[PDB]
Amino acid sequence: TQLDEKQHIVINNGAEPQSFDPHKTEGVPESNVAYQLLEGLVTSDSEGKLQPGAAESWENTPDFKTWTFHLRKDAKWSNGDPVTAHDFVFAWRRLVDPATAAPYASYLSYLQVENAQDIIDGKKKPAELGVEAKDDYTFVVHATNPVPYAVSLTTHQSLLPLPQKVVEKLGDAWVKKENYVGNGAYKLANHIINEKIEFERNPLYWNDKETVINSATFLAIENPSTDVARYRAGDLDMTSYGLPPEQFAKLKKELLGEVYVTRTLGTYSYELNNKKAPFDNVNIRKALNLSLDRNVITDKVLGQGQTPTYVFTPTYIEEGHLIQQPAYSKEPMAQRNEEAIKLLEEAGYSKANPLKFSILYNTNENHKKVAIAAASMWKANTKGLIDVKLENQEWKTYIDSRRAGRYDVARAGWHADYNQATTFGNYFLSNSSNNTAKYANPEYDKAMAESYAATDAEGRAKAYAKAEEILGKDYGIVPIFNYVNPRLVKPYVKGYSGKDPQDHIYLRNLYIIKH
Repeated sequence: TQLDEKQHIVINNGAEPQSFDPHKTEGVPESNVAYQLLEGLVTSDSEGKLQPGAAESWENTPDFKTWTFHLRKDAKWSNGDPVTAHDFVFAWRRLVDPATAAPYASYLSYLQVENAQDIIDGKKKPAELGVEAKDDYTFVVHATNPVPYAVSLTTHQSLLPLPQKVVEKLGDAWVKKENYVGNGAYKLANHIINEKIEFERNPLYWNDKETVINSATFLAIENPSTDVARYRAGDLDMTSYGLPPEQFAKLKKELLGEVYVTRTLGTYSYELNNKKAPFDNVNIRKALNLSLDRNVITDKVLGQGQTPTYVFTPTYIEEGHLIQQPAYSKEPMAQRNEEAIKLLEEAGYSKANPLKFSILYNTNENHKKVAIAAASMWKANTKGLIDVKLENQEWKTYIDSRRAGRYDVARAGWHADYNQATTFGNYFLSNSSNNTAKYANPEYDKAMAESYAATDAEGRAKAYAKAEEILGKDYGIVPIFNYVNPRLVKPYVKGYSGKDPQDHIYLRNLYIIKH
């Protein structure tokens, strides 16, 4: 039973992306697009395992501080310019240049690249970053501490190279469909805002000979019910990674074989704005954590396999085993609620004068459902001391508000950028460009800093447990659950495994079968 003649595929990408410039974004819809059009030093297969990308080989010194990548001598951007180490140097410098204002600027600081933090903090020029083109096809990364998991970091959207010649000549107009040049398996055929992105084969991709899918469309359907309806109508082949909890038990039995649920390294949270009154009060942040019943959300609201959590890092992640769930999470709800009430009353709330705020979330009926549940539990568990409004915003507008800090409480999902605990731990550093909570605690920073010169797993895992303990005591955010990624995938679509813990979809890993 063979390959189809056609090889077209339609996939829900869930929202209109903020941008196709991998230095201007931090979201999953954006990265999904970037990963089709560009390819970093290394990439991954259907199960998250690492394989050669722009680098055909690489090595490290025994101290894990020097990483040397050998680029393909004949590889070309999609316009035919050579892909060189200079492109990687150019791009990684741009990531950290403060003038670029990248949300992921801090990513190279996570990798411990020499001078990355100082460049971000404005103390050194971008050109002083500890990466170099030793020649045109040798890119070398120099780190100040050992980073044995460094190769796996290089897969991230923020470390994608850019076509220097083009970006320098065209400025940020480079991102327009008419000018976009890239080195991934696909190239932009069309972009209609709030409707579709169309991809076509990049025949100058080094590995075009292995790409099967010829064209693809990304839809931007925000609501999972609409997603499922289109799928059933046969107008899309894979949903995005949310499904209606109402239809879910049915879909599983009726579309047996088509329902995938990947266990992913992700945490769903309500992020509290730690520098806006009244969430700058730890007592109030503690009350909210105490009075929210996680099992209500994972069991009655969703019921898809999501598991309740009271910490940020998924504990099943590599080197997360020592992370402990906090003690309040084991007390009866009635005792937790009594304590919450006490705290809110001590802070001057009553039924007549309750704690009023809004939950900001991106338009999406599953998030709305969780927001209603949370608002509901918060009013009732505190006997009227909390009163929550809901503020849905479009994806781009929601991302913009979180980043500008124009919010009280915001829905937040963090998905691992690499399968090692620090991809979470690093989020909450005072100076992390990713930290839209504005959580800042010198002792957290110190705990994470001292993980970075531990020379075995155990030592690192202890630091992460301490960091997670400090963030927990500060009640910096409201963690809720660890993700499963429920998706519907047509039976004629192959190459999607359901075993990738970052649940990436690379069009080059798929193919359509006949019969």
